[PDB]
Amino acid sequence: GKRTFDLEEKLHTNKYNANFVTFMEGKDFNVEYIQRGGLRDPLIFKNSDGLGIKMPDPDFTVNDVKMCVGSRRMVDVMDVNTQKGIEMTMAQWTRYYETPEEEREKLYNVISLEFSHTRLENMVQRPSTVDFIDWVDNMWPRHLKMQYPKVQKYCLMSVRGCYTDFHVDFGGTSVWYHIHQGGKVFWLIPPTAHNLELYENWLLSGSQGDIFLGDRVSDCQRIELKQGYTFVIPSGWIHAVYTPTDTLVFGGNFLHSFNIPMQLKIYNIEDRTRVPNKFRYPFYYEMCWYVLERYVYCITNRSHLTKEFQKESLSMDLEQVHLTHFELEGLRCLVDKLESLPLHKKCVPTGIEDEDALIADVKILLEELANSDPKLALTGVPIVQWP
Ligand SMILES: [Fe+2]
Repeated sequence: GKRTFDLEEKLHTNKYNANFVTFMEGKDFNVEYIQRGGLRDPLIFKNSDGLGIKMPDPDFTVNDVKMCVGSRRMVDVMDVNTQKGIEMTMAQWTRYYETPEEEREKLYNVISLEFSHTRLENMVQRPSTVDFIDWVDNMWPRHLKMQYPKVQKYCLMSVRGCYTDFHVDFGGTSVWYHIHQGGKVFWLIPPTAHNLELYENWLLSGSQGDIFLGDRVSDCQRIELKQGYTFVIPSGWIHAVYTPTDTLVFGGNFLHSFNIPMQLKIYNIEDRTRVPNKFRYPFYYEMCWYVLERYVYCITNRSHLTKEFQKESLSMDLEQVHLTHFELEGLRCLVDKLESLPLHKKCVPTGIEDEDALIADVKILLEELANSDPKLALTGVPIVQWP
């Protein structure tokens, strides 16, 4: 939007004083933290230290991006004055970023450039903790990485003045954010049963653009991200973003096993809200089956993939257990969800032999481990390791 309500007011009134964001040191961001909290709090690290992140040399610019992914390359740009207008490439767009503000004709924003394809990849690496819990590196069969939700690394490039209205990222994913150059202002809203309600009825009634959802909730936090900060958003959070100055950001969306109920909670919103099967998370329910099969294999040492995939996994490798309540309830959710899908679209992936045997093997594993000691679960390392 930015239509009816004064965004300018929303930016300076000092009233979105909620205290949701937790400030901490990257060293403190280990897997145990996740098992202890379930990545339920948005995090803001000021020093990239301790996070195991790697980013280009600070002077890196927009074209240094468009050189790498090269010009003539089509990019999904959109005029933040309505929607969609992806009629341009890196060539045509770096020629816009450097266009002095006043001359600047339209208002553009590029929030969806996922470069993992391009060389830039081994030039930009996310915090190692995220490499431990990510459902792609650790869940999806390795030899397949389209056929692997290529939605890990992203390059955000915004121009002073753009505003992305309130939304919850796709597939109930979490997201890490590193402002390389510039700054961003966020409006954080918690995925309270109540807020998620208001949020859906808002997506239905039209997202009016006349209502600033931030004012609709009892408490909301407007935070400011500076150059150097790393920002972690947990699944489900409803946020809105505004760019005070031309910025360059590097981040990515991931799924993990400690907040499954919320992730699914969001898919169903995306379902009821008839979201276009375009912006849907790639192979969602298919990733789910691999999740179960990894859990049942890492714990029961009973493989449920096919012989073929089993060989592939073994070849590549050669080149009791106490769960948190988070995973236990989460597994319970994947099981009920998958079981409630009409037979035709249960989206059983390709590497899985018998599905029902799996589900049965999980209902059994979910009852045997029903009593896990929260203390003992805190192993410091995810049980699903070695994709
Ligand atoms: Fe977002």
